Amino acid sequence: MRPFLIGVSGGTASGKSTVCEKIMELLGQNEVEQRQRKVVILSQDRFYKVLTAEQKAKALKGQYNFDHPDAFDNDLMHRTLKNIVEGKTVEVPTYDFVTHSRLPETTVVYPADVVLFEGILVFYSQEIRDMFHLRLFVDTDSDVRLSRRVLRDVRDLEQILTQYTTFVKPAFEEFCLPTKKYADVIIPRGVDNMVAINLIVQHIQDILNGDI
Amino acid sequence: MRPFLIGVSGGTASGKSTVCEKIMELLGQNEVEQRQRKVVILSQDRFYKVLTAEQKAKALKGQYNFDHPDAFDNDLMHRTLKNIVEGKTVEVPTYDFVTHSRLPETTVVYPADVVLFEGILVFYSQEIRDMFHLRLFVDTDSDVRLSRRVLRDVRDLEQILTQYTTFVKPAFEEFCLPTKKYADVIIPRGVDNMVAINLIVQHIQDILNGDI
Amino acid sequence: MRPFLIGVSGGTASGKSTVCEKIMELLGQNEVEQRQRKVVILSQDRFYKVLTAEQKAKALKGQYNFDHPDAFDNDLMHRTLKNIVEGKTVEVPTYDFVTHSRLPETTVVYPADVVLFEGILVFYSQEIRDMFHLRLFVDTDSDVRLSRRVLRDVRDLEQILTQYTTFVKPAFEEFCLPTKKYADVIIPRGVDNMVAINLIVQHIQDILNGDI
Amino acid sequence: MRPFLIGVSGGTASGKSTVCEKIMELLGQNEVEQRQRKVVILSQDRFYKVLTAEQKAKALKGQYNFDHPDAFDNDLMHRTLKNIVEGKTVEVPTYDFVTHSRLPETTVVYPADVVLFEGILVFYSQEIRDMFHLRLFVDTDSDVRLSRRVLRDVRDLEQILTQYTTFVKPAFEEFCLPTKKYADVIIPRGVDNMVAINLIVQHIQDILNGDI
Repeated sequence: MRPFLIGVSGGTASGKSTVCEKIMELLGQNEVEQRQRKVVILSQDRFYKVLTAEQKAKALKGQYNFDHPDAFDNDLMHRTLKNIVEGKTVEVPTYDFVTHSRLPETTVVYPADVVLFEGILVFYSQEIRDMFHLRLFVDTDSDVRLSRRVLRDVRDLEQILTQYTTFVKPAFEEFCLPTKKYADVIIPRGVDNMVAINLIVQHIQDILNGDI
Repeated sequence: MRPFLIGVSGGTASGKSTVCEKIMELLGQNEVEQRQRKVVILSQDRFYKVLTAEQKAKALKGQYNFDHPDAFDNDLMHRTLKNIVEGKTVEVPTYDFVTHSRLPETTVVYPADVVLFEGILVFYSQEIRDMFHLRLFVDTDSDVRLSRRVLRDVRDLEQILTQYTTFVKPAFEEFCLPTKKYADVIIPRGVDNMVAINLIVQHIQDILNGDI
Repeated sequence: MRPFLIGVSGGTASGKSTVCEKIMELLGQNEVEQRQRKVVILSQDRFYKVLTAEQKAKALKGQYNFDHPDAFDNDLMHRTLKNIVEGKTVEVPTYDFVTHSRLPETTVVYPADVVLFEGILVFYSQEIRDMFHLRLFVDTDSDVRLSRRVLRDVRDLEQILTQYTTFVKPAFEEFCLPTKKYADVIIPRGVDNMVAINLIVQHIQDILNGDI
Repeated sequence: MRPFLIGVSGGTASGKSTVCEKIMELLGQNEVEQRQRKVVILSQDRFYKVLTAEQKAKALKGQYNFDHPDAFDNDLMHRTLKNIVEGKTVEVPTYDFVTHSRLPETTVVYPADVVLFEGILVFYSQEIRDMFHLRLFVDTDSDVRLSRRVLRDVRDLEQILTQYTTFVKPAFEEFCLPTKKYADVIIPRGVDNMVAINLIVQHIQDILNGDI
């Protein structure tokens, strides 16, 4: 099928996104302007909702759940994917993590042969789930993920930790972890796993070469 | 590298062996006489030791641990593999599960392009472990495995259960499960996972076609 | 508070019920006619619903889920407990596992000082959950539970296994296991754990002696 | 038996130590000079070895494993306990976490009726293990523990995380977690679990009152 949709899920900082980046790099695709690419990465976090005045006020005081499925603009996500699958050019938002808002300009995604769709909840809903030709889950222990997440989020410590305890952990466990059962292939660790990456890279090259 | 060695581990009745059989079937290799095959399956259980008179007497009374690494003739296993890797013809034993002994005649394995080596402990020792180009682990919950194992072993129930409680479970947990960390790719469920099988089958076909 | 309600949960064959029986035995209460008892055991499985003609027909063909919360007459359970708590005499059904029906005669439970309420789902609903002064969870691995369950259920093997795979396992994981988080005290293994039993038995004796 | 030895284990920041402190507080024992106490807390971390010049140099550069059983002066620990059990006054070291050394002055522990012995590895060796009348394990998820540990250790972030990834996590999993199987009673969460604490506090009061 064209485009071939590969779903990649896992907890935040599992390596789901490092793996996709690594795949693009090894394919040489990251050295090519967006419009000329045959392989594309799509993150679920581009589809976070624009917050209302008061959801925003909850977010500053660390009391808004970004790991609940309702945190995502699912309708937009689904229609975007449904257009990618139909082989069309789509416009895609950019999300500002600091200003919990969606940026003025959109990103243009031209038809690809392969789409890497990554995110914490890309297997949650059956509509999206059934769109994948291959479903990957990057399985990394929570304590390891929290250390990467913590390191990445220092760029306040206490509120990072409080928010993870109250919201991220419970929601990962209720919504994200149960979706592991849909994975075709489980990739442990993340970008460390070069043999796993190469297996997927080789599969993608067969698709691009037309060896299937 | 030639032969390409794929290690497949997991608990007993995980699907590690159903997956290998499925791979051979889809490749068409199971419809070919042993000597003409390019892809071969090798089970670790061909390398169980011949029991002494009294280890045998323990086995009838269900008191012998077949899931401990010492249950395996490791020296023979290692030399056999070391010869397969060197591209040589090897002789391989057949083990009789009922008579806890090794059968009169050996099986001849001719040089293959791909070797699927499956077993509960094929990642336990570093010598063997480092020989694999690809390491797979078929991850299936213990309760599910025990039901398949139980069904397969009825062909006495109470002693099956007692032996699993005393010996199989503890040894799986101490020796086999910790080796999951060496897996490149984790395959959940078993033969149900057609997408996983096909991914590996495609990789093997690239090797046989010389697309790598 | 009088009666003191102790909830004991865990998977089927975890030991939740062996532990309660052991507690009664050590207290000497099992050598006393029902009406004279100060400590009583109440099983959730007395509260299974009477099946309709066609739910019954599903049950014979092994296609009815006895591990779903809807399998239980929750209203009856809740009112019964709400009366026990109010210090009243209650009538309680007996369930026939073979004929998937409720027996002609009820059992009379007279006011107790302590009630041991055991079952797979006694922490599922908040109404019941909040009634417990002490919440125990007997945590035993699924493979171990399945072996006891299998042994107990032979008194057909293949259908036991099929039903456990299709219905018991999924429902234990979705409904029962998540309720572990409500446990005050986790008791590993079951009746093997004499130190745990004795701790609870001593606590119960303090209540009966009026040392609290 | 007098003294009654209660072992409390769990990962670092599990709550094993908050629970003991809470027990002392509720008993009123923390408002009593050391020498007059009937209940005492003993931490395994008082028994860390004095480092050699070069183990110390490894520690500053974050390359020394404080979670390995060899990190502990086991001989001293064992003899100290063996004297406590024999109802004798013992001297006990104080460890300086910053200067990875043992402080000039020792602490005097007078005979107690109850000893709470807490630490990551107090169930590791059978000699010590068999000395406990009651074995508790405070079970708290690694990600939760790491957040408390991280917060407590800021008083450098990157090296805390690197050291936890390289040394703490692997050693917790290899040495500490497997000892959970020896626990009589598992206490989830930590100090949040007031019902669990009170159960143990009541048991201790029965011992002190001579109700057993």
